[PDB]
Amino acid sequence: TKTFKTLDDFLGTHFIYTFDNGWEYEWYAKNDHTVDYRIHGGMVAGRWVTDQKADIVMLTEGIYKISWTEPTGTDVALDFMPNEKKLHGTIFFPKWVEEHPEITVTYQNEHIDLMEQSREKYATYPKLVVPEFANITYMGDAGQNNEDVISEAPYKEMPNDIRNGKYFDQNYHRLNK
Amino acid sequence: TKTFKTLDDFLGTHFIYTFDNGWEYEWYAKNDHTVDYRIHGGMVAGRWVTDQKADIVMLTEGIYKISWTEPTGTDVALDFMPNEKKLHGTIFFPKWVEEHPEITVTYQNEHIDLMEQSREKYATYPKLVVPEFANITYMGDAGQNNEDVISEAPYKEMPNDIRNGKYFDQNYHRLNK
Repeated sequence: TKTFKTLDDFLGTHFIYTFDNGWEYEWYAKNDHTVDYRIHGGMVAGRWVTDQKADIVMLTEGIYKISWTEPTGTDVALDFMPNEKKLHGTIFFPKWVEEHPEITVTYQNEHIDLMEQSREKYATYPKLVVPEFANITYMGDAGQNNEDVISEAPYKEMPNDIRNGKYFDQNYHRLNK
Repeated sequence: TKTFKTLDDFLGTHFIYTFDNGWEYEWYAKNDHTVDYRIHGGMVAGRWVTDQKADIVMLTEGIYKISWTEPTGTDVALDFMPNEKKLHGTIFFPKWVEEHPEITVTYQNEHIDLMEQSREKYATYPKLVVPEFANITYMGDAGQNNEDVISEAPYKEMPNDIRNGKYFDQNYHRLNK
């Protein structure tokens, strides 16, 4: 297992992680300012997002912090500690996302206007704040700017397919896309 | 100087820090779920807050993450790296706080209703997201649950008074309060 020391070590890494409640999330550091993600379990299982702009920094050797805000109004602060196979995420959900999470369950890129309309129409407060650790179960070196990594909706056995080496080819690409 | 290793090492620490723009912020880990803070420069110079409830965790040895949301609607994710005298903060401001920051410039504890009224009345989007590093210029061991640490509005030379040993007595209390 490789040791993460620099920002470059972190960028291009594709993660799957599990929270204490069993929910499985998936996230990819596509480049130094862009993230893709995909949700496999829980409140927003089925949601996936590409080309989300984010602030990505190294806090200190091997520790990385990512900050972004969403078309839905959700704020996210993620901290990766990959050398310890640990993540800490804080999600600040607007009230409406807690009330109607299914609205956000889609390929967001095709429904940006709907997210923006919803965040103005429905309630923002009180926010649901979710600060939780997760255990990282998969770390793949996808390289940077790999558009295949998160390129379709999640399906039931997808995380297993990824971990078992059945999803990506030798170059971290999809044979059929 | 002391090395921070545990959550207990961190709790009770009183910090002053400076951003690249020269703005000076002050923050106190009062206990494992409560923070006080005070703003000396910039946008909201003059703002101070006590008894803000927050999530406080140790990410890994000597690295601490604090998450909270405010009566104004602002979301905050702070990461302290005290062994390196470094901090990284992400503040997610609602649009209205960017537009009318002076509304938040007060002792917030006496004006909670006003903050809540404002966050519903004015615009939330687009958010102003401010992710930046700061240099820590002061770390004091105040102990936990010390109500003297942040107990008045900021004044011009206050950070200097604190750093110069002119503000607190030998027990980290105010002689006159």
